[PDB]
Amino acid sequence: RLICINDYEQHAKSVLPKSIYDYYRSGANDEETLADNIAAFSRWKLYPRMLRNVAETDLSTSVLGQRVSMPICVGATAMQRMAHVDGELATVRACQSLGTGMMLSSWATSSIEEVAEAGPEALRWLQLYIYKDREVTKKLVRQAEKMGYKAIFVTVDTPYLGNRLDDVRNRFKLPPQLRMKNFETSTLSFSPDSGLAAYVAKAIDPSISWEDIKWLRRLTSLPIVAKGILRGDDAREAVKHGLNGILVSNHGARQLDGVPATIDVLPEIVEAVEGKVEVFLDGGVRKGTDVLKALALGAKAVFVGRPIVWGLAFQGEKGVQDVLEILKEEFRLAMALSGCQNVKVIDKTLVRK
Ligand SMILES: Cc1cc2nc3c(=O)[nH]c(=O)nc-3n(C[C@H](O)[C@H](O)[C@H](O)COP(=O)(O)O)c2cc1C
Ligand SMILES: CC(C)NCc1ccc(N(C)C)cc1
Repeated sequence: RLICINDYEQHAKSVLPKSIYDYYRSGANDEETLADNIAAFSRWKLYPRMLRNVAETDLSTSVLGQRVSMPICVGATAMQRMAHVDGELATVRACQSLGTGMMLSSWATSSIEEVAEAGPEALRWLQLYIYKDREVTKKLVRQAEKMGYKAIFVTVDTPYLGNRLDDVRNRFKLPPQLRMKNFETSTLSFSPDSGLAAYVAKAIDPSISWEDIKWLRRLTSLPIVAKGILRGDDAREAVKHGLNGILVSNHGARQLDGVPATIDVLPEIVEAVEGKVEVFLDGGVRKGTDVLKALALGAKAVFVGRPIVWGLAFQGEKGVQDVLEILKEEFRLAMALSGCQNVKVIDKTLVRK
């Protein structure tokens, strides 16, 4: 049956209710950047070296000082219990099995504590939204620290929600038995136009600024990664504020439509930070060769969003494990066929635009 990431999406479309599949699939507006996140990878061509001895390929690397089995990590995707009853618990168990890390959404259908209990040995990070209520925001950070999470990925591209047309058409909301489990009140738990757009407008602070990054940097000694940066000047500002990484992201093409593909902006950002912090990528990673191209252009690791959700939709924990194993094996093969024994030898001469 399912032997590549595209097969998992096709299966997910066949089993999920329309409103759920559309929520997960959609980009903003006419979905120009959604298509380009994928198309852009195809424009970057590979220039493989032959005869390098690839009998012993080592995929391991490190993200913010923590070892991982491969440069392929799970990105934050909200509300995973819509895809499968075990949701984020399934995801974290699969990450533990694989030896990779999970970035947990602030809008998860499982709590910070529940996910740490299901994956005590898993490498786990918190994706943070800055809520108008700074006490809510502080509580999330404190829980993450108490529960053994190793970094904060602060989302900086979402002062408001992007306009995802199908969610407005479907009047997207959570199924009746589910909530955003990090919150106590009806409104902040998203108790069931787009419901989610209205939730953001009520809960999330559109005023946030670099001053808020200064606040967050004072709040926690955890490593902090700015997630959603697309400009070199903003990446330099993040470094100036004492942040510890940049996740080059257009939010899965769900925020501002018509921004570049992340693989296309990656080189400018890598150049801008001058080696001072790790740079990561997400957006459009579906194949081992996508991972290889991102590393050749300077990314330390990539994050996957939608493929994880499609794994859940097929078979819960087993489906997420399968998706991650597919990506791992495609990446090993790509490294081998390119002449790369390890991630340290994946260099810029492997790619040209
Ligand atoms: C269904 C879905 C839900 C998402 N939820 C969140 C979220 O809660 N927090 C966040 O910072 N980003 C969120 N994102 C953005 C993802 O972290 C990531 O940037 C994106 O999924 C990467 O692109 P990909 O799906 O092509 O792999 C979401 C993306 C999707 C598709
Ligand atoms: C690997 C596991 C997820 N089983 C499904 C499966 C996935 C990929 C492949 N290969 C040979 C391309 C074979 C089988």
